[PDB]
Formats: sequence, C-alpha cells, structure tokens
Amino acid sequence: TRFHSFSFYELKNVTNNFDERPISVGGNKMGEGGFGVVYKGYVNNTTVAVKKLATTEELKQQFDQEIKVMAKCQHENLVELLGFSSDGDDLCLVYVYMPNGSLLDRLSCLDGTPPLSWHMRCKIAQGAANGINFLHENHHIHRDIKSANILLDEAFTAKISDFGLARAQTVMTSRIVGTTAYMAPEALRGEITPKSDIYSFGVVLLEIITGLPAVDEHREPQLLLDIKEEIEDEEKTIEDYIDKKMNDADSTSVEAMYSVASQCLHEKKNKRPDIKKVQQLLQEMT
Ligand SMILES: CC(C)(O)CCn1cc2cc(NC(=O)c3cccc(C(F)(F)F)n3)c(C(C)(C)O)cc2n1
Repeated sequence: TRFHSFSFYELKNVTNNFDERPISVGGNKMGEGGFGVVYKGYVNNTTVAVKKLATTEELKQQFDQEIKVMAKCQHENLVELLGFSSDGDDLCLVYVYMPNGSLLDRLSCLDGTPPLSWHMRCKIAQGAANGINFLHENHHIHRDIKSANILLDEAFTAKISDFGLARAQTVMTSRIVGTTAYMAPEALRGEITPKSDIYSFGVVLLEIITGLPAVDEHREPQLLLDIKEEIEDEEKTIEDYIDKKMNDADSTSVEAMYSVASQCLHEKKNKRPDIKKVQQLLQEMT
C-alpha cells in the first residue's frame, strides 16, 4: 500500500520502549481501549500516535480491516494512517497525532483541559457528521460511533477514528459488536445498517449538549439516551440538561442540535434521518 512499513525496533525506540506510564507522569501512554494501547511517539521530526495491538487471528483481522479502510478513505474529518508494523512480536498502527485527544476526554476536561465552548462544540458536531457522511457515501458502516472515537486535532477539527470493525437494512451478524450505551436497538439484535451509525451519532450529540457520558452507573438515568423520554414526557427540559460548563450556549442553537439528536434517536430505523439530512440540519443550525 501507500503506507510506510516501520520496524518494530524503531517504534519501540520512539515510544520510550512502549512506556505504559501516562504522558502526564512522563511516560508515553495516551489511551487504551480498541483492542490495544495508544502511545505517543516521535518519527522523523513529527509527533505520532502508535497503537500497539494486544484471539491472535481476530486481532490480525482488525489490523488488516483498519489498513483496508484507511487505504480507501481519506477525508478532513477522518484520522490519517501513516504506517504500520507487522515484523516484531506485536502489530502496530501509526497515525498522525491528534493533539487534543478524544471528544470524550475534552467533554470530561480530563487532565485539566478547559471546557469546550458551545461555538467549538457546534464545529465538532458538524465535522463529525461530515466524516460519517464520507464513510456512508463510500459504502462503509462504522459500527462504533462514540465520543471516544471522535478525535480532535490542533484546531479542534473532529476526526472519526477506529475502523477495525467497519463493514463495507439488511444484513445480519452472529458477532454483535459495538458499545451498548450508543447502540441502536436493531444493532443490539445483530442487524448491520448505516441507520445504526445515525442512532449512535444522536447519543454523541446528547453528550456534546450535556457534557455527560453516555453511561454512568452512579447516575439516574444510567443511560444518557433515556433523557429523550424524560424531555418528551415533560418531566425535564433540554435547558435542565445543558452543560453548565459553558458561558456561550444560546437556547436557539442548543434546541436546534437537540432536535437533530432526537430525530437520530428514533427507535424505528426507517424513521431516522440519513447522514445527508443530519449534515443539512447541523449546517442550518449555524
Ligand atoms: C491533555 C492533552 C494534552 O490535551 C491531550 C493529550 N492527548 C493526545 C492524545 C492523542 C490521542 N490519540 C491520537 O493521537 C490518535 C490519532 C489517530 C488515531 C488514534 C487511535 F486510533 F489510535 F486511537 N489516536 C489520544 C487517544 C489515544 C485517546 O485517542 C489521547 C490523547 N491525549
């Protein structure tokens, strides 16, 4: 492919021997999740993100699938793969570094970062919808749209990441994958459709408006998607749930974003808008 093949020794060298201590303590660990750990590295005179993968053949399939999707899909709102390593004792994927990490971490202000403004949140929602539109236009279903998989660059531009479970309505699967707090009912039953990505994006829009995680075991409701029912049954208002860590949110645009989220979250897959309609509505909002 057009990607660089890196030596495992070069990647081990540039991540301080895959130093598992967090970056805040002087180590190289930036994150963990998606079948591996992500480390900060320095190749040539550039900061990079090195994901070290850790079923053996199931992990190799995710490695191959990510490379395949990345070779085909290049867009301003998608992460960029620079290279890979498959020669040492572990599989590695090398990406262009995202200085502002994930939307999940910026919404929680992890490591003391300042709360995102409403202006920045609108740009992020638009950017993420543009990335999903590119994936759907190129006949790919992400299957794990969530705030942890929306990364933020040096200008807080939204970049969709983690295409290891992406698939090139309609199709069924015996291996149900995804993150339960973001999954559409039909996705939880094994259906594979881009309509499920829309539902997950609706949960992301609620996270952007409220600053709350999609699931919190010590919260009522535990699942963020359940606030749609509280608002519909007039028990609460969207105003009650707006993230208090903002000083520039205006009711009109917050209600406009909530209307998009509510439409995405329709329980019936055929009643949800498609990604092009979601993009149009988010563009009209600003
Ligand atoms: C406190 C601060 C200085 O504002 C933030 C520091 N920071 C910088 C990060 C970069 C990250 N990721 C990437 O650069 C990155 C880029 C492309 C792909 C991938 C992935 F697929 F492997 F996930 N990760 C992350 C994770 C690993 C979570 O995505 C967390 C970070 N935190």
